[PDB]
Parts: sequence; structure tokens; C-alpha cells
Amino acid sequence: SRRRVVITGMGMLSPLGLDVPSSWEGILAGRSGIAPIEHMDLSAYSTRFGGSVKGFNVEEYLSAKEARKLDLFIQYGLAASFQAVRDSGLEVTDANRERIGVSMGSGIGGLTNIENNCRSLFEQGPRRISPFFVPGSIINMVSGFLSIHLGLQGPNYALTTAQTTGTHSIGMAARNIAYGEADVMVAGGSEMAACGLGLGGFGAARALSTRNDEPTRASRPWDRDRDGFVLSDGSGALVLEELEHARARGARIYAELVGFGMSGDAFHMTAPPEDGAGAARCMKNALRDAGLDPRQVDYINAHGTSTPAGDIAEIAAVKSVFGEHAHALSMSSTKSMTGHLLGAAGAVEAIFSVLALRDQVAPPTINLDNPDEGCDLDLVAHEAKPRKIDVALSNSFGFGGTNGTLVFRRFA
Amino acid sequence: SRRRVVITGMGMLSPLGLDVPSSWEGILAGRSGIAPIEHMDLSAYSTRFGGSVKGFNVEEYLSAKEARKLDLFIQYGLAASFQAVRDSGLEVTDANRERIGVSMGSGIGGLTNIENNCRSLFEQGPRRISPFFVPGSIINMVSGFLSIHLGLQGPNYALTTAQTTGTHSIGMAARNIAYGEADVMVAGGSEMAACGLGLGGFGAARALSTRNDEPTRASRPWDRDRDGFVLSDGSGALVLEELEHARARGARIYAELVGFGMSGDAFHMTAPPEDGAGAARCMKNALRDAGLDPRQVDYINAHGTSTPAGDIAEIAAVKSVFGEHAHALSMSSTKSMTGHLLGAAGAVEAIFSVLALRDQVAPPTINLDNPDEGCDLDLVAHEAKPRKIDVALSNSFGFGGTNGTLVFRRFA
Ligand SMILES: CCOC(=O)[C@@H](F)[C@H](O)c1cc(Cl)ccn1
Repeated sequence: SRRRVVITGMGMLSPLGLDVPSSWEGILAGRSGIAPIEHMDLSAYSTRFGGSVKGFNVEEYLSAKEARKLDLFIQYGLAASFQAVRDSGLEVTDANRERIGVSMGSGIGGLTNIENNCRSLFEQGPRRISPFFVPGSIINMVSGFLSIHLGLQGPNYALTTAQTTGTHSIGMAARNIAYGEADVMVAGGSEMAACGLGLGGFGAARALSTRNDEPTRASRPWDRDRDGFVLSDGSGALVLEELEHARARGARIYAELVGFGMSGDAFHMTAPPEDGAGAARCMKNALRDAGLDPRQVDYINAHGTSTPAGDIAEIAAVKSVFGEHAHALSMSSTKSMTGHLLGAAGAVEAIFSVLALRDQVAPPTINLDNPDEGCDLDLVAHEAKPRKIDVALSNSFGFGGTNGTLVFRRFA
Repeated sequence: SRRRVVITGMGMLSPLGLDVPSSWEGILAGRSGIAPIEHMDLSAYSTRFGGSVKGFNVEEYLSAKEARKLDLFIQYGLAASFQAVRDSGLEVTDANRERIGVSMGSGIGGLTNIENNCRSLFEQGPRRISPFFVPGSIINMVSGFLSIHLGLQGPNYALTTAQTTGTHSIGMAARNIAYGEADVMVAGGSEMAACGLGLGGFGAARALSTRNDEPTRASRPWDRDRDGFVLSDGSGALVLEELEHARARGARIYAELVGFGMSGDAFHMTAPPEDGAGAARCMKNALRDAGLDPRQVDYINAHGTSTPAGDIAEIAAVKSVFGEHAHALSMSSTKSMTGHLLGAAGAVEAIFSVLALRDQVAPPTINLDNPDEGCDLDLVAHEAKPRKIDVALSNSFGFGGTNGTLVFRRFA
């Protein structure tokens, strides 16, 4: 058998806001967080915009001195993590600290830091490399610094599965609790890849929208005029908790995590298969894991990256899995508003899926002006749609054909 | 209910060999793989040596067309994975491909590629970044590329837990099989951090041995004259398989994986606690997980990094866990010979722990001329010790206070 897992705390930095309720308000109003990137000469780049975190004050979380040691992606992950633990109301003690762990991941980790230290290395040689270069850049330092700050002695690890990271981190944290390896996990992801290397890296693959004239219209999942994804920064963290542990201390429960699916496409390094066979296996695995029939799904937070092939693959996957129910569920891409937070995408979209269940509302797919061939599902074009949502799915598909699906359900 | 997990295939690149048997011959003969680094000018660096993989031929594994797109750490990870899968005798079919996954991790990933593309970006501009830069550098692409080439559609992920990566990767892959998420997993890790950024970054922390005039004597775990770790490159991969699945196909079984422990120190970003409290908590979790009396432990493959604090913490941890039995078991650091393969350390060391069981021999800790204050266990100084080994333990500790222990035993 298996223990039940609920969500008792959430935290976020996104292009829409410095916390969950501000981000969520932007989502339900169809606001874009996409803008030209500031304090950075992107003249020579084919993309000059994305989703930046605006007005982040790390000194709400850390001393100036401790913040200087950490890449922005670690600062963001720590901010989301501290918020989520505060939101949960959990009291860490000598009696429970071995039962509380962390799995905060990243797709691309410390690019800003790598970039600044390459400058020093090429210009001045190795003796100007910061002593904190390695520990201040490694992807497991959100889990590390969080565990040290809060005295957490449970399972301590970090996933890196590109654009699937946040979904896998949360799913595998849920397994830790379900199988009795922990009672509480802080799980999610963080990303800050708006450096030359991030915009340049994805730019060289021609994976990014180049709609520089209209940044807010660039992210247009399933729209016939989409031209690639929008690079965004931020973090999501959830407090996952064994149900009886949550009930005993009187925790506020947002929702239950009932299902986790993984699959590999085994198809291509960066492109999904046209028929989304991989995404379909992963969703079927997630529903089987939850003991749910495809008919019980009401809302899907799609990967919905605004790439030609990715968006169409997800429509095919959903038609395949859900058959005669495919039109009855609502599916939206909040990436239409947030852009693509890469490893943090699954973390902020799990929170948006939980909030869809709390507020009984499907967030919009903004910019869906002209649905493409075969994109005839309920994609919640333009505006939020209040509706019955008992069961919400959150999908992530990433480089290497790696797939993740989370299944959340209303808790009462 | 929880299924049993066995090792049916192993694969390796190390500073001692281009496969498992050649590496193991070097381990048993007390041979060093540490030498001045040839692939770059290190005259400006405080450390100019490490454990290089010598004479690696990627055209034994991949087309030159594919190899050119991939960081060395991915090439090393794929080579070890291919060796492991072939060694297993396993045939991938439509009947089993959904039940075979991969978890190959790395501490740092494609640093050589990142540095090279950083050079291009700063000297020439963004239009000179490779289109293959992101898919060819990011840590999950060993798992990705392996799944694409072999058609593995099971769980596809990657851990990044610094120097604990290989141990965590193997442990969590065993849990996937134990809990029924997969029947087969390819798991381990790969590292190639020997570039200016890597040697410079660890050098800036003063974490590396600076014994440039005698590199083979540099890695001297528990020796009074140790001055930090030796940086090394390579890969370890194991095929983990559910017991009845292995039995049904007539697989050769090297050993059974009976125990896995994780724990966080919650102490310091980089330093282990002097008393080894987190490592003690981790080993006790692993021994309880294996249903063992601690007196059953015959051999420990220590982390044994050759740092002042790390080495003494491990003695303290082992004395605390094993009490008087601490004096009866054998513990050695194969890092004395291989140096520190970082995220690949736990993977190659898990293989050495399994071969210690097959061959009934404790590998030596070379260079242990003058054991330090309190390092008075059987540390297998200088020469391999033939001995009874029913149960072998492999430890890893990392940045972020992240701990892993694997427990292996003979299968009859
Ligand atoms: C010192 C920590 O090193 C890392 O983890 C880097 F590889 C980093 O995360 C990264 C950056 C890029 Cl540009 C592509 C893929 N990964």
C-alpha cells in the first residue's frame, strides 16, 4: 500500500509577481509578464525579450553577504521554498527534522554565474574566479541551502530533467512521502537563464520566438502564427505532506496529489513525436497511478510552449488519451502569459493547477487568435473560464524526450 | 509490495581503464591513474594534474557526426551505459521497452562545452554559439541520448547532487524497480570537469591537492600529509533489474542491492561535520533498509576524498555506526588510485563494491604511509586484502550536506 500526499504550502517567483497570489491574479486577468530584457545589450541577438522576475529583493530571505555566494537561480529557488514553508505553517523540530526533505531542481542552473566567471577567466586568468563559484552554481544548492537554513535532515537531492524538472521534482518528492521515506518534502524548481548563453544558446537552435516588436504577443500556444517559446525566469515550491501528518497539526490543505506519470519518448533530442505518443503514455501512466479513468479529468495545464511541433503533439496526445472526453475537459497553457520557465515551468504550473481546483477556474490561453489545423479542443482562448474542476493534470515534456504528468484532485 | 533488485550489467570509463575489467585490474594492483593534464595549458593554475580518461575512442560507441555535438561527460556516460547494457545480455523489445528506464546523473555536466561556447560568445558574439550547445551540455542528455539510441521508454531522469550523484542515481533507480515503476534501470553517473572553469573553480576554493611535483601520491585518504582531493573524469553505469525478471531470462547476477540511505547534514554548504553525524544517520538508514545487523558489514568503499575534514568525519561516522565491529570490517578509498570523479564517484565505486563481492577482495587505499590521528581502522593500506565479504557498503557525501549509502550483498 501507499500513503496519501497533500499540498499544504506554495511559493513562487514569476514574470507575473513576487508570490503566488500576485502571480495567480495576473494569470486569471490574462496579463503577460513578457517584456524586453533590461540592463543587458541584446543588440546582436535575434530575441531581445522574455519573462524576467521584476523587483526581487533577496534581502527579505538572506543577508547581502550570503546572497553574494549564490547564483540568481538559487536565490529564486530559496525565495519560493521559504515562502512555501511559511505558507504551510509547519514547525520543524528535533522530533520531525529527519522526516522533512527537499528536492528543488533546475534545467540549466547557474548560467549568469558561469558567464561572469568566464569573463574573469578569459580576461584575467583563473586567480579571479570566485571561491564560491562551484557551490554557488551547482543545481543541488537550493536543496542544500534550504536544508542548512531550516535544519532539514530528510532526503536531500535535486533533479535536472530540462523543461520537465519541476514536474519530476514534485512527483518523486510525492513518492518519497507515499512510500514512507519522508513525511514532508519541499519540491519544485528554479531557473534564471536570461544570460547571453541562455538567449544565445536557444537562439542558435532557432527555438525562441523572434517577435521583438510585440513581446506580449510572442507566446501564443496553438496559434497558427507561433514561432517558438519565450524564455522566462523564476521558481515554484510546494510543501508536500503525508495526509495524516497534515490533519494531526490542523494544516490548510489546498489539494491532493493523487497521480504521477513518467515516460520517455525515445524519439529525438529536442523535438517531440508528431502524434505525442510519449506524452500520451505519460498521462495514461499518471491516471493509472491515480486509479482514475480519463473521463474524470476536468482541466489540463498543458506544457504548451508555443513551438510548432510541441503544441500539435500535445493536442494529438490529449485526443489519444481522452477519446470522446477530449473536448469536455479544458486545457490551457499559462506559458501564453508567463513564458517558459524551463526547469521551474512544472513547479509554477503545478501551483496554477492546484489554484484552478481551489478557485474552480481554467486559466486562459492568451494570444490564441487563430487556432491552428486540428487545434479544436477547449483551449480556454483569451479569458479565464469558471467551471467544475475536480481533477487537474499538469504536463511537462523536455529535451531528451523526457515526460512528466502530475494528477491533482480536490480534497474535502 | 517491495521487489528485490539485482545487478546484471556494469560499464565504466575511469583514469585506470576504458572498461570495468581493465579498471578493476588497476584497482587490485594499486595502480594510480593520476597524471599531469595534457589537454590544456595549466601553468596559471595551482593544480595541473588529475585523473584523465586515456585513449577514449568515442567511435567505438557513436558516429563522429553525433559525437561532435556532445560534451565529453555525455560521451563518457553513453560509453559506460552501452557497456552496461551489453554486459547485461538484455534485449529491448516492444514487450519490455516501456519497463526499462535510465537515471544517469552528473555533478557539473558539460563544463568544457559551456566554456568553449562562452569563449565564442565573448570573443565573436552570439551567432557563433553552437545550435547543439544546450542539448549537448545539459545534464539529463545522457538519459535522453541513451533512451533515443536503445528505445528505452521507462522513467527517464537525471539527478545532480554534486559528489553524491552516482550513489543517489543508483539508489533511486533501485527504488523505481522496488516499487514497480520499472523492471530495469540503467543508472550511474558521468563527469568531465577538467577545464579552466573546473580546475579554476575548485582551485579558487583551495579544495584541490597542489602536489603538482608528485601527482600519483596526491590522493592519500586518511594520510597525515593529505592536502585535498584530486579531480578525475569518467563514468559508471549499472543495469539494475527486478530479481524475478532477471531469473526468468537466465541473467547472470553479480550481486543484490539490499539497502539505500539518504540524509542531509543540514550543517554547511561545503564542509562535512567533524563528527560525521549526517554520514552516520545515512549509513544507519541504509542498514535498517537492508534489514541488517551492522556486524554483517565486511567491506566499506569510503567516500575517502583526501580532504582533511572529510576523511576524519568518515572514521568518526563508521566508529559511531559500527562500534567495536568498526575494527573487524575493512574500509578503503579507491579514490587513492582513481581520484574524485565527483558525480561519477558513487557510480564507479558502486561497481568496485560489487567486484569486491565477486572476487572476495578489499581494494587498497594506496599512499596511506602515515595514518592521521584516530584513523586506526583496517583501511587496507597499500595492498589489496583477500577476505570474506558478504555485505559491502559504498558511501558518498557532497556539497549541500547531501549523503548516500548503498548496501550490496552476494546473491546465491
Ligand atoms: C557548476 C555547475 O555546473 C552546471 O551545472 C552547468 F553545467 C550549468 O548548470 C549548465 C549551464 C548550461 Cl549553459 C548548460 C547546462 N548546464
